[PDB]
Amino acid sequence: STGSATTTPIDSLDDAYITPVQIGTPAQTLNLDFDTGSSDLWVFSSETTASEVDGQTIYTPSKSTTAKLLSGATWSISYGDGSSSSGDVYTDTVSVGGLTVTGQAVESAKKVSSSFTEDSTIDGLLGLAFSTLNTVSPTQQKTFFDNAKASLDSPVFTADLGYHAPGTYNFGFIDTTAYTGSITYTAVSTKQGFWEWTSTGYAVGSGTFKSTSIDGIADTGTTLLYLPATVVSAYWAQVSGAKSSSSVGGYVFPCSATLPSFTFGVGSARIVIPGDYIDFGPISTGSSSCFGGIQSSAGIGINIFGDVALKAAFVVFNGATTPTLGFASK
Repeated sequence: STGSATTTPIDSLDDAYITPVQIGTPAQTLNLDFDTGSSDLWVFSSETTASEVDGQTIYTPSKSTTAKLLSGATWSISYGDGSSSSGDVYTDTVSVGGLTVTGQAVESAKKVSSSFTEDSTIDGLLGLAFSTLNTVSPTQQKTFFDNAKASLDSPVFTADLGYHAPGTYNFGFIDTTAYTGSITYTAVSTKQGFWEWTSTGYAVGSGTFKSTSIDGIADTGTTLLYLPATVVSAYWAQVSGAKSSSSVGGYVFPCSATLPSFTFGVGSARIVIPGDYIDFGPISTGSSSCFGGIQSSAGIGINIFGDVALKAAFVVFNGATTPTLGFASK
């Protein structure tokens, strides 16, 4: 089997991407944030505290003839941005782009933090990291990908995120029309439960490439590119008037700037992030200070190849017995 679903930016900045997901019988379609940095499929639901729901579509398990309470199971998750959610668990039928899993753990939120409530466009998360990170207790649950894997034509999914445009998540096949040149594959460590890999270095604009190992994660659920402070300083040094602002919480730059590209290495290959991808617009409405898309990972404890980086590539998440990542230009 295979599946193929379109993923759509939630706003004009590509702050996140939503993908429609069918849950239950008859189908209840929710727009979920596919997150390769976490391993829980959780939804706004009929159980979510009413004051914490503001515009999201909810899953109502009592209206699904295939929903079953997973008795005694609870979940609770905290993300890198400080947000959180928790609740109880149902199993139900979940379909993505025509690919169906029966008996998927659907984690029903009883509580969500303010950032979730305030984002009316995201109805929940669908985690695509390794199932070792799943938070369900006392019986850890599998991701949608891990449950689909054995049925897929190939044990892979691919992320093809758009810049200010829709893109695609495919499951079980590699669309050879969706990228240019060849895919470069690179090793993955699953030791922290992430799609963790080592970039071979970087370049700023038309500058020379710096060969240096940068360990980090491929994380579709993180907006920005978070790299070591040395790398990030070298980037923003090429933008007149850019500075790190402790008040704003990262590098800002004059909105009048034209940003340089940023290149990262994948083995001997190179992925180029155009400068425009690094502009996250005014820090507050009408400001002439703009927020940068490349930020320091200092104090986060891991480098994160988030959407800014991934949207410049066609990315293969290879879930074979030995997982690997692939990157192609597009």
